[PDB]
Amino acid sequence: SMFTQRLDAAAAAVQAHFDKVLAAFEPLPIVEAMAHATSGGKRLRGFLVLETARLHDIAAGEAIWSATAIEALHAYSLVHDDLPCMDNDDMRRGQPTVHKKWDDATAVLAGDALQTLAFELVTHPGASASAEVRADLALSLARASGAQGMVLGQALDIAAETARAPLSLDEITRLQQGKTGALIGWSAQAGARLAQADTAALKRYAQALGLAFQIADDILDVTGDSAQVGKAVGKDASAGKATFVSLLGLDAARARAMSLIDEACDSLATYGAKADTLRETARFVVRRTH
Amino acid sequence: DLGTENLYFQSMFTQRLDAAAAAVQAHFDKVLAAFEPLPIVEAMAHATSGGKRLRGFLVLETARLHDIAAGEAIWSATAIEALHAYSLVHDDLPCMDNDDMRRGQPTVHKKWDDATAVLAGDALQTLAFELVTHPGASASAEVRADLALSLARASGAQGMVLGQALDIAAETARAPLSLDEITRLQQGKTGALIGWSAQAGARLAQADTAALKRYAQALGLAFQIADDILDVTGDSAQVGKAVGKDASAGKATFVSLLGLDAARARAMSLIDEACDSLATYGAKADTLRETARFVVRRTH
Ligand SMILES: C=C(C)CCOP(=O)(O)OP(=O)(O)O
Ligand SMILES: C=C(C)CCOP(=O)(O)OP(=O)(O)O
Ligand SMILES: C=C(C)CCOP(=O)(O)OP(=O)(O)O
Ligand SMILES: C=C(C)CCOP(=O)(O)OP(=O)(O)O
Ligand SMILES: [Ca+2]
Ligand SMILES: [Ca+2]
Ligand SMILES: [Ca+2]
Ligand SMILES: [Ca+2]
Ligand SMILES: [Ca+2]
Ligand SMILES: [Ca+2]
Repeated sequence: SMFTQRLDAAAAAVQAHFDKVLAAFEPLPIVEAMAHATSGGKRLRGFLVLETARLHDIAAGEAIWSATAIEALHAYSLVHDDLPCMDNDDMRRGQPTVHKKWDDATAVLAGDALQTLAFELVTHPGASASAEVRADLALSLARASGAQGMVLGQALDIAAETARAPLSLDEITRLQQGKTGALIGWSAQAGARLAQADTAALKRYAQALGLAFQIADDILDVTGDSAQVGKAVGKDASAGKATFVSLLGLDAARARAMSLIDEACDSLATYGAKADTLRETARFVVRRTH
Repeated sequence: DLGTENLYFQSMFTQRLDAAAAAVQAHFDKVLAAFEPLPIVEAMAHATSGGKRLRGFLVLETARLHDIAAGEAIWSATAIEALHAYSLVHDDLPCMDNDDMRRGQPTVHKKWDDATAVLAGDALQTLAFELVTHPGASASAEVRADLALSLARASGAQGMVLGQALDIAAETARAPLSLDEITRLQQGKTGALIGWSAQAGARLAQADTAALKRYAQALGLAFQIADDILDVTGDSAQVGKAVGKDASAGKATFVSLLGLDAARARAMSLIDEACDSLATYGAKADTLRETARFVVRRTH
C-alpha cells in the first residue's frame, strides 16, 4: 500500500519534471516526439533513483534530476530499438511508436536528443551541490549506456539474431547484463553515488534485480496480453531468440526469478528496514503484469 | 592532392594541425581498444577515423592559449570529435541525407548495415560524454561537469539536433529560406559544436569565454559558407563525399541565396571578424587566426 503510493507519486514527479524541462524547448515535431517517448512507463528506473536517494538521505528535489535523466536515457534506447531497422515495433506503452506517428528521421533525432537530455539532466547543478557527484553520475551513466553497457547489450542481441547455434545460458546472461542490467544498475547505485557512499550493496542488489526483471520481461513475451503490456507479445519466438524461458522453460524461469528476489533482498541487509521499499520493488519486478 | 601546399599556411599552424590529428586518432585508438571486437565497435572506429579535426584542434589550441596541458585537453578534443562523428553517422543514414561515402570511405550503413549505423552513432554520442567527464579531462570536477552540461546544450534539441530538425523541415518543403533563416539554422546545425570547441580552452581554465564565443560565431558561419561552396564547386575526390547535393534536395544555402561570389566575399569578411575577436589575446592567438583563414581556403 505504501509501496504502491510511492511508485505512483514517483511516476507523477518524473512526468512533471519532463513537462517542465521539455516546455523550455521549441514547439517542433522532434520535441513533441521527445515528450511522446518519455510519457508513460512504469518508471522503474526513475523510482530506483528516487528510492535509493531516499535511502541515503538525499533530498527528493535533487534526486529528481537523476531520476528523470535515467528515464530520458531509457526512453531514447526504446525509440531506437523500435525502429524498422531494429526490432520494428508499431506500439510501445499502448501508443504508436515515434517512427509510426511521425517518421524514421524524427525517431532517430528524437532518440538522439533524449540521450543528450539525459546528460544535461545529471550535470545540471540541481542534481547535486557537489560537482564531484555530478561528474561521477555522468561518467558512470556514459559507461552504463555506451558500447560497454546498454549498446553492447544491443549489439550482442543483434549478433544472436543470426548466430549459427542458439545461445547458452551464460551467453544470454552476459547479454542481459548489458542490455537491461546496466541501466538498472546505474539507477540503483544512484542514491549511493549521490551521497558519495559505498555502492557495493546496491550493485549486488541490482545485479539480481536486473536478471529477475529480464526473466519477467521474457515471461511477459510468452504469457502476457499486449493490451496490458502495451507492446506486441510473441516476438521472441518469431525471431528464434534464446531467452530465459526458451532455455529454462517457464516453471524453472519463474522459480529462478523468485530465487533472485531473495538474493536481491539479502543484498540489502546492511541497510535494515530503511530498504524495505527496495525489497518490495524486487517483488514487484517479478509479480508485475506489464 | 588536396592543394594544401599551394595555400602556404603558416608553419606552426600546419605542424600543430598535423600533431592534433595524430593525437586525436591515437586517443580514439587507446580508448576504443578497451571495447569488445564487435561490428558496432569496428564501426565506431571507422566513423571516427579521418577528418580534418577542426573541432578537436580548436579545443587543443584554445587550451594552449590558456596554458592548459595537452594531456588534459586531449580528452575534450576527442570528445567533440566523437560527438561530431556520431552526428555524421546519423546524418548519412538512408532516412536522413542518404550518403554512401564520407571522408573518402563507405559510410557505416553501407559497410555494415543501418542498425549498426544507428547503434554506433548512439555509442559515439555516449563516448563523447565519457571522455569529457573522465578524470583525465580536468583536475576540477566543476570543470568536467560544466564541460558536459555545455556539451549537452550544444548538442541536443536546443543546438545541433535543433539545427538538424530545422534542416529536415526546410528540405521537405523545398522551402525558400531567407538569409536570417539560413543563419539561424546554421547556428544550431554547425555553429553550436564549433562554439563548444572554441570555448573549451577557456572553460578548462575557468576563464572568460566571451572572446572565444565571438570568434567561434564568425568562424562557424565562415566554415558553413565554405562547406556550401564545396557542395557547388568541389570535387568529390578531395572532399570525400558527394557534391551537388544541396540543389537536388531543395536546400537553400548561403550559396543558393547569395551566389558564389557574394558567399565567398561574406566568408572573407567573416575571417576578418573572427581575427578581430581575438585581439584581446594578442599574438598568442596567431594559430587561431590562421585557423580562420584555413576554414575558408581549404579544399576539403
Ligand atoms: C529493457 C527493457 C526490457 C525495455 C522495457 O523496459 P520496461 O518494461 O521497464 O519499460 P517501461 O516501463 O519504461 O515502458
Ligand atoms: C535496451 C533495450 C531497448 C532493451 C530492449 O529489450 P527488448 O527488445 O526485450 O525490450 P522490449 O522491446 O521487449 O520492451
Ligand atoms: C558540419 C558539417 C558541415 C559536417 C562536416 O564537417 P567537416 O567538414 O568538419 O568534416 P570532417 O573534417 O570531420 O570530415
Ligand atoms: C549536424 C550535422 C550532421 C551537419 C550536417 O550538415 P551537412 O549535411 O551540410 O554536412 P555534410 O553532409 O554536407 O558534410
Ligand atoms: Ca525490442
Ligand atoms: Ca532486439
Ligand atoms: Ca522483451
Ligand atoms: Ca549531410
Ligand atoms: Ca540535411
Ligand atoms: Ca554540406
